[PDB]
Amino acid sequence: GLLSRLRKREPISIYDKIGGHEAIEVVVEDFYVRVLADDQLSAFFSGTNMSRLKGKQVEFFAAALGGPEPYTGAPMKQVHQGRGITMHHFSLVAGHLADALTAAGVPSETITEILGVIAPLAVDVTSG
Ligand code: HEM
Ligand SMILES: [C-]#N
Ligand SMILES: [K+]
Repeated sequence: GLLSRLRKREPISIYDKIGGHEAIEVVVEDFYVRVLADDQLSAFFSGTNMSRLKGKQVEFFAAALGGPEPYTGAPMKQVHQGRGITMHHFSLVAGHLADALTAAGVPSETITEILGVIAPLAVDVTSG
């Protein structure tokens, strides 16, 4: 946990400083409300079991931000390859992430830091 990490003088992860697991869960849920309501992205998830996806994304996002969560899903590149996702789509998604983190009360600078962790992933997500 955060305490035990501080006991070992490690630095505080983004995970810990946005509020940890409960925070990830709040964010991911608002995230998907947003995406699924955007007709520019909606259809990417037409054939998707969202309940499953959401459990997966909570683990992946939590781990990406330094949390102790296991990721039990598939590799990003295998998942996203073939799905015709462009940098345009990726950016729209990142915008919904940023809005969800704003809605939850996370400081702008920290949101920018989080995008700095996620953006690189575009290499694996996008078709290009
Ligand atoms: C870099 C940001 C993103 C991350 C971290 C991410 C992460 C994930 C994860 C963890 C899964 C579940 C993998 C599994 O089932 O084992 C997933 C699947 C999926 N992602 Fe992403 N994703 C990102 C961006 C996007 C974008 C931009 C789109 C489309 C606009 C997208 C569309 C999808 C779809 C349709 C699936 C699941 C297909 C299905 O099984 O129904 N993702 N992604
Ligand atoms: C990908 N959600
Ligand atoms: K695929």
